[PDB]
Amino acid sequence: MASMERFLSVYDEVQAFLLDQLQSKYEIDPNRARYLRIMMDTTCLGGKYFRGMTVVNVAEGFLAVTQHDEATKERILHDACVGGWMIEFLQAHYLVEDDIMDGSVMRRGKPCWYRFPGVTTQCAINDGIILKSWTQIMAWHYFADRPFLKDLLCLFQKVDYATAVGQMYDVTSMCDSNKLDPEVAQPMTTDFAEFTPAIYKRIVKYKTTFYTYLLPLVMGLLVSEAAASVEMNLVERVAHLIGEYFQVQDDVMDCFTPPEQLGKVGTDIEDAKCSWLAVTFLGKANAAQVAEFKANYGEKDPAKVAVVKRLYSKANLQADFAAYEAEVVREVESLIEQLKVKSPTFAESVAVVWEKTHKR
Amino acid sequence: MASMERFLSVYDEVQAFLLDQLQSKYEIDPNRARYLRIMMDTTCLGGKYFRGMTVVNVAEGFLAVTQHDEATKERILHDACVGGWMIEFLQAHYLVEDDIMDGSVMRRGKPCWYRFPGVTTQCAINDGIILKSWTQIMAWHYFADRPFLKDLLCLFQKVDYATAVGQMYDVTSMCDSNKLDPEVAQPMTTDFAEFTPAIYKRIVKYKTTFYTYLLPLVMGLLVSEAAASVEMNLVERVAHLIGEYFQVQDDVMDCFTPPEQLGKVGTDIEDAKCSWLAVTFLGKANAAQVAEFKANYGEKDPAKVAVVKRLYSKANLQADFAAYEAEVVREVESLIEQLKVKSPTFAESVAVVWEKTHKR
Ligand SMILES: NC(=O)c1ccc(NC(=O)[C@@H]2CCCO2)cc1
Ligand SMILES: NC(=O)c1ccc(NC(=O)[C@@H]2CCCO2)cc1
Ligand SMILES: NC(=O)c1ccc(NC(=O)[C@@H]2CCCO2)cc1
Ligand SMILES: NC(=O)c1ccc(NC(=O)[C@@H]2CCCO2)cc1
Ligand SMILES: [Zn+2]
Ligand SMILES: [Zn+2]
Repeated sequence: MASMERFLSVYDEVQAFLLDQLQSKYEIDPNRARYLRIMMDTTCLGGKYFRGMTVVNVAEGFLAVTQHDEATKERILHDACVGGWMIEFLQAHYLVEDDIMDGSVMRRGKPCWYRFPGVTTQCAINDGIILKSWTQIMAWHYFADRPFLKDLLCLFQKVDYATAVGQMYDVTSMCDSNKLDPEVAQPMTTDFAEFTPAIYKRIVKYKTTFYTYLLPLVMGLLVSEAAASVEMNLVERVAHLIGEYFQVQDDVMDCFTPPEQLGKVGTDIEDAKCSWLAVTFLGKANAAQVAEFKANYGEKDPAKVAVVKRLYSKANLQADFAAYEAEVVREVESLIEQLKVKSPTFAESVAVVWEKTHKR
Repeated sequence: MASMERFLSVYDEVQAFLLDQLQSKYEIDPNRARYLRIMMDTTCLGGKYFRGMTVVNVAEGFLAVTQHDEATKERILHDACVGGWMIEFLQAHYLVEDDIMDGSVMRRGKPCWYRFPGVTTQCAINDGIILKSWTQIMAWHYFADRPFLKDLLCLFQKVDYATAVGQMYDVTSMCDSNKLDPEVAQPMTTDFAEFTPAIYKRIVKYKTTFYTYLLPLVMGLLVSEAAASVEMNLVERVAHLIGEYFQVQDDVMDCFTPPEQLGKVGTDIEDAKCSWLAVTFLGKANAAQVAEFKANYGEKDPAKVAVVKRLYSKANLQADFAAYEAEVVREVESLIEQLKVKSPTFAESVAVVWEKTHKR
């Protein structure tokens, strides 16, 4: 039994639990059960499952070094799978709602869930709500008698909140802070003064890193009852750093990876996003180049999108990416070394996370 | 110190806690804090606060009969206020998202939050997410060391999920069940076969009654450590029944209360909602009347809305409302009598809830 095979098997089991519960306790009818099954599948499956499988991988590294009865090892792996699904369903929730919020068209060779003919925004907003409620139902059912229930729910809660805060930072990142005002329609910045490395960092740290790196790592510790094998400030530092590095590749790919090759036509430029490319370009451009950027950024007009795309090529942003990458490698290695002091095993799992981020 | 005065004072305190936490732990800037303060105010204030004040009222009925130190009485009232705010913020969350989902224009003498100029749907979806995350932050902070933390979070979780399920039942109530299919755009029913008292009941029970009646009642018990003063199956039965009766008045008002007098132009007819009026009309109409209903319902065309409005008047729906009301009075009195066996005090609080629903 490979890890992935176990993880996918547990999806069937959770799906059955949730659907059967809807029938026995929520008076659901079969057609609505079927609608929700389809919703779940469509939104929760696809890709590599780095997030969920990280929880499994962390727990398996502790299983290798820790004495347990076989039935305990099974229970720990089952808990890691359920906790990894809780993170995948949280990712579903985000994606569903973010797609609606941003007017996205495609995700994973498919219409964004809201664009399905028999879905609509009216239903999809609520479907995304359901996705996140399911995470809670899973935790309370599978982890009812577990000693880590409280800590897990508290952590999940804090990660979710960070993530929502991050979405707000992301969707407001093209406005001037001093002009945010519910009463006044928001103009795009003209100075780009808030396109800085520190503001960019704040966006990415909240929007992505808590749920993509910190949560899978700490959930793997909690289901292993191993949170005292580690210095949590180290776990936070390394998660946030790897997560930022991940998002700097994403930002670079939103612009430069061909559309079918990426699965979604990129719109960061036309959305005036505070991307790594824009911030880094503004960090090195001359006066005439800054003025040229201001004249073209944040416009749906493809010819102006192409101008921004050109200034990024003239500016040799690959040099800055390589230099950033080399610093993140130093720093991530340093963190891993510090994590070995208390736990070689957990340090190794972090090393695997990093390899999966970097080499990919 | 009146109860309402205490309840409103605690809003200031929670608001300060949440905003200060955003600054000290989430790197928020002042303008974004201000945006979120405004959001909170706009979405969480207004009206009578029946839901939040029910928690306070239930706890005050137990305080009257239970021996405690003064500092305990204060702590219990403070917990009841915080728990009542958790319910008001859950109501905020619903309203924000439901308004977006349904394309509503007005709420409480104001544009629906999403329609504010500097809000937009792109931000308001996430703002509604934040509203519900705040409920959790409040519980974990104010109730950290409380014996009822677990039970409260579990109850809140189950109520939230019921409510989301209910929204799905509501938004799909004009489709035929056998034709729900994410792949196929959903036609309005032509037979109206699912406009029955039992299907109507299922909608209202999930969509409204768990969060509006069951949650405030059980939260008042939990913060009072009094959940063994009561037979919970009775609390459920009475909550669901009063809640349904509430929603049958709402349904009647969506059609018949003038727009400024109601605060929002009603659209149940044009939305083809499974309302009490439609179900009850179909329950007594003759053949020609049913055919006339089918020809006019669920159309934005005001002249057809007026036809439906006319058939409802010809059909003397007030007779059915009075008869329904008289049965609910019997049944609610019966429940209250049964609740007195274990708790006169809690039975009285239920009697007040009922008076506030019925007489109003
Ligand atoms: N077409 C869609 O609306 C849609 C496609 C994919 C996702 N999610 C994912 O890609 C990751 C992988 C599993 C968890 O979320 C969500 C929605
Ligand atoms: N790094 C940045 O995000 C940033 C820094 C400076 C500028 N603009 C200028 O350097 C000139 C001087 C006045 C007008 O534009 C814009 C952005
Ligand atoms: N204009 C709006 O968008 C808006 C107005 C009112 C509400 N909420 C309420 O009326 C109840 C009362 C407090 C909790 O929810 C939400 C939004
Ligand atoms: N109570 C209902 O919701 C309901 C029951 C019956 C009908 N239609 C009919 O009675 C005739 C007989 C065949 C065509 O229409 C519609 C609705
Ligand atoms: Zn987005
Ligand atoms: Zn609605």
